[PDB]
Amino acid sequence: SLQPPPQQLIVQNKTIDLPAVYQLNGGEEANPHAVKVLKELLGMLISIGEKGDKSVRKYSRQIPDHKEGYYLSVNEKEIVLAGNDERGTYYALQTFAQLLKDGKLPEVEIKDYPSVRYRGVVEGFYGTPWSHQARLSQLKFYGKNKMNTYIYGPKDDPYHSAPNWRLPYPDKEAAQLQELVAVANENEVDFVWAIHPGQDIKWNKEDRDLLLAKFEKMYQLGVRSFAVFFDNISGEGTNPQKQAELLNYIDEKFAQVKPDINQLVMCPTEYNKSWSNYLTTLGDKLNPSIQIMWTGDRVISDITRDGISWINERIKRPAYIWWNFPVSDYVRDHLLLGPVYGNDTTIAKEMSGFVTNPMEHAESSKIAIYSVASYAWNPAKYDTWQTWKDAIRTILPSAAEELECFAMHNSDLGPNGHGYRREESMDIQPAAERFLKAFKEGKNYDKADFETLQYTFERMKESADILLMNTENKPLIVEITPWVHQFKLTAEMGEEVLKMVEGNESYFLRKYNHVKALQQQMFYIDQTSNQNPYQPGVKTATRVIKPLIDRTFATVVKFFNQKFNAHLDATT
Ligand SMILES: [Ca+2]
Repeated sequence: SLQPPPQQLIVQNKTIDLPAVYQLNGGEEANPHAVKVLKELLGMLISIGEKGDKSVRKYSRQIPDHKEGYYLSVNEKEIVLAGNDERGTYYALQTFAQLLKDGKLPEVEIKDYPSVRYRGVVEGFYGTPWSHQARLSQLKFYGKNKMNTYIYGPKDDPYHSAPNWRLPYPDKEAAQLQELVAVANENEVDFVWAIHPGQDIKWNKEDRDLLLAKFEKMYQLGVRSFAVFFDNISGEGTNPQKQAELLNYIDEKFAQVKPDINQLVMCPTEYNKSWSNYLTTLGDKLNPSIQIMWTGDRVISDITRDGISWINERIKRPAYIWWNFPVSDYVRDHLLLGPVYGNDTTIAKEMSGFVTNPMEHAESSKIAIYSVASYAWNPAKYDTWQTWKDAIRTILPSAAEELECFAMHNSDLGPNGHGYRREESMDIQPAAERFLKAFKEGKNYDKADFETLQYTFERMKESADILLMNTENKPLIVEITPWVHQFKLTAEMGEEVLKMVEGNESYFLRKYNHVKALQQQMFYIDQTSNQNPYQPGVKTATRVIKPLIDRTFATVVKFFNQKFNAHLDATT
């Protein structure tokens, strides 16, 4: 099982023992980073290098003729880790490290190349920006998962947006960005520095030269990939040709002069189909090498063939997709740990790049980031649920099943203004529906469904109490602790309701008081944890579990009220 799935893979159904002694060749001309990654994993011959080096002269024919492609041959004879370019060798080494298990290697032959040219993440979400260490871990994760594009565009940074983009970075923040670029180059990831100079910027001669000066400064810091954002810029510079001429100018002056500029991206004022003459002029009057960002048919929507062919006509170039998942700046009381799906699996040629907008929690976003890194590399072989489970195991192997059980019930976004929903709590939904139908009409409940609900609530309690004390991935646990508390409380309330449907009178009253106390606990967590201006509080399992619990509670409470002339408060 390899991730992301390679294009062509041949397995010989036989294993090869570890070479205790080896004679590696080509280390002086291959990628030094891949050389270090290889030596950290360490007679038998091992050849490694980019196409054209003497070490891989024998295997230049088998190299895929695509950027970031590689050829990896492990057999009884020797080992070949050849790459189409310097980044392809690093990706080959990542796949090779995936192949190694307990010092044994399968006899395989792999030819690989990315399906989408640019793949990665953009840190454009509203809310608390990531820490420096979190960004370093994210860069290393991207490098391990064959992602190449990280767009540094945090909304709460004054030096890349209005009005301080003209200012140089302070020496300390400049050193921080320098170490970011250093780690990115160490793991072969394009640090795309974003800038958004809008705010009603009527064009002139000063501001453009200040843009060029800031670009030269960031180049002095080591940045080699840049992007200009007009994302709903309220500027009167929503004029199409003004933006087109500005981007053409910065390409004509800064890109052609500088030797190793990699990416040049721009985001139009209209980045979705619902917010629309503008994109046509943009695509006609822009340089061919510059990319144009896009988010889909809506502000937060999936990518369909009719949703991409409709735009690729206007911009006259392959789109640079910007998916808004699992970003939760519009519903941050919920967790979005559901699987990545909905995008068509056969539109790789219709887009230049695919970048995801993640949550304010990085380790929690790693699930969808892993899924996108697999899908953006090979949409034809993108297994949705298997990749989701593989991401869960990769992030927390010690508690893979527990994190799986938790994420299964934290997927839906709940009601919101964008109308974006996610499927959640599916495997138990038929049991919940059958049980609520059996008790809503006063009939007899199915026993198998009762045992299933017991098992689910017990497993929720177990998974919550296991996740609370995990230390293998501490940042993740620190991110999801309040939601795990609410999850455990929901499991306990459901367990007590399941004991309430099997009644004497005093036992029922005790369980009723217990359920009320648990609702108070939930309100306390809602009013204390995750306090933000827009969507404060903590919510979990709101798709199936919470409605089922509330409805069963109300049903049994009304039955008791009409059976004993009581007037219990069934409000939740
Ligand atoms: Ca070389």
